[PDB]
Amino acid sequence: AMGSMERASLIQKAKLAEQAERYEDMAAFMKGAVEKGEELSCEERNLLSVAYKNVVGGQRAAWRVLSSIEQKSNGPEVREYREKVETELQGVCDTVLGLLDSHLIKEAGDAESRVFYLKMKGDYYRYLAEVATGDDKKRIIDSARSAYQEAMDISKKEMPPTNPIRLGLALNFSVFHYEIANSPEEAISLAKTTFDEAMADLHTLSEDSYKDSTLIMQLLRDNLTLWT
Amino acid sequence: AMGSMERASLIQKAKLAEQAERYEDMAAFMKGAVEKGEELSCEERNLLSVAYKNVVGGQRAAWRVLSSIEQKSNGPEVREYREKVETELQGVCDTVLGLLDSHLIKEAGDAESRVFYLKMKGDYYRYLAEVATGDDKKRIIDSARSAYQEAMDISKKEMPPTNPIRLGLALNFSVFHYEIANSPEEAISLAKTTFDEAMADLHTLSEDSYKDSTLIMQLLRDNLTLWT
Ligand SMILES: O=C(COc1ccccc1P(=O)(O)O)NC1CCCC1
Ligand SMILES: O=C(COc1ccccc1P(=O)(O)O)NC1CCCC1
Ligand SMILES: [Cl-]
Ligand SMILES: [Cl-]
Ligand SMILES: [Cl-]
Ligand SMILES: [Cl-]
Ligand SMILES: [Mg+2]
Ligand SMILES: [Mg+2]
Ligand SMILES: [Mg+2]
Ligand SMILES: [Mg+2]
Ligand SMILES: [Mg+2]
Ligand SMILES: [Mg+2]
Repeated sequence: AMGSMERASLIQKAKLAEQAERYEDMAAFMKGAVEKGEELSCEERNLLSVAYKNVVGGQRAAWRVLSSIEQKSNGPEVREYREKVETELQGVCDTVLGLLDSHLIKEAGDAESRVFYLKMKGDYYRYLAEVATGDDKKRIIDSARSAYQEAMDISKKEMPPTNPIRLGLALNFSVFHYEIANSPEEAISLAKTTFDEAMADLHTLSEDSYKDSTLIMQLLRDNLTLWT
Repeated sequence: AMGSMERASLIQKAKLAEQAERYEDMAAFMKGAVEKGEELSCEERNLLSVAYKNVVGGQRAAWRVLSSIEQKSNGPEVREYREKVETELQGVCDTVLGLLDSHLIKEAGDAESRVFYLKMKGDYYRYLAEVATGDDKKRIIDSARSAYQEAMDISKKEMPPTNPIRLGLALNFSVFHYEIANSPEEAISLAKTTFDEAMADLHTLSEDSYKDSTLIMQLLRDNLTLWT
């Protein structure tokens, strides 16, 4: 439905939708921009991520409310409406994963783009895993694992320990270990080593870069405090 | 799309969508319930109102952001995206007005239902008026006026001065006068007389009714403080 709109106009409208807190519109404009086929700049990658994290964040918060109500109840209505929300959440994750596979990851050659998109791949498989059951579910968990692992391998080779994309990746992979993979010790180890290696590299930063890095380090510390 | 779902299941799902903060779903379930053709109870009227006030409230807040950006700018993108949001807001107002006209108002014989639906009619024409221009716009303003006036006439004959529906009607009609009809003195007069007549009737109330009435009287007082 965005095929007839100029790429620059889709980007400009995504930014207006962000100001208006219209995140579903923002996601649809950024999906349109990706579908133009050109690589995304740093700023555009951030627009894409913000738009979908807000859309899926609303769906996840709703699904958690409904799942809690369903668990306490255990007619068909609660299950049906939790399934409705679940299906819509899955469809949003599948859309994001399709954009990453067609063809954002394969054209991303710089570390900062490749790590960003592989982190997104891990996050959206993780959202799929939160609602998955059984052993359809093992393969989804392993997909999230695999994407985070490839992102971490590149990040450790190509980026300084304070780079905010590297930090947010390690933060989200630590959440994956703690919440999805039932590996709280791996979560804690990863958040601690990430925090300590970043601390040791802060001295290399400008005031503004120091502010960006320490903000994410505080999120690692907030987790370690919840987890220990 | 809700034609195949039982009325009671639509009501139960509206309440679940409210807990999940899923207001578009809540509105669609309550539209489905109205379209079953049976009158709505007090609780169901409140579900219908909450659902649409939240949906349209999001659209109005967005439209105001975009309109402000558009005014400061004065390419086509800001106008186009403000028009998109405006059209969707109009469609939601038209849907609510259609439910009221087909056939909620005509079957509402008790004062509490009739006043509730005529207040809603005033509110949704008022939302249409906020975005309207010119003299297509005069007839919309007069439609909001007419609906509020009929509701006020019934409320004053049939309900005590502290009834919360009567109070919320007078509150919203005072907002109409101040914001839409360029009649700040009529706004202030109405909010003051409404406040003073309610104060004099508080002594007749239970503790719980007193809490419900004074909450809305505080909204009248907050307006009078903004306006004087
Ligand atoms: O409260 C949180 C905190 O989640 C995170 C904290 C640190 C890194 C990543 C997450 P994510 O699970 O991706 O939102 N997330 C809520 C957002 C919607 C449902 C869960
Ligand atoms: O800030 C308000 C206060 O509005 C009212 C105050 C008292 C009575 C009725 C209203 P309404 O204009 O119906 O939201 N409304 C914002 C909700 C979305 C855009 C405007
Ligand atoms: Cl459902
Ligand atoms: Cl490449
Ligand atoms: Cl548009
Ligand atoms: Cl009647
Ligand atoms: Mg072009
Ligand atoms: Mg399912
Ligand atoms: Mg490339
Ligand atoms: Mg039936
Ligand atoms: Mg228009
Ligand atoms: Mg009747």
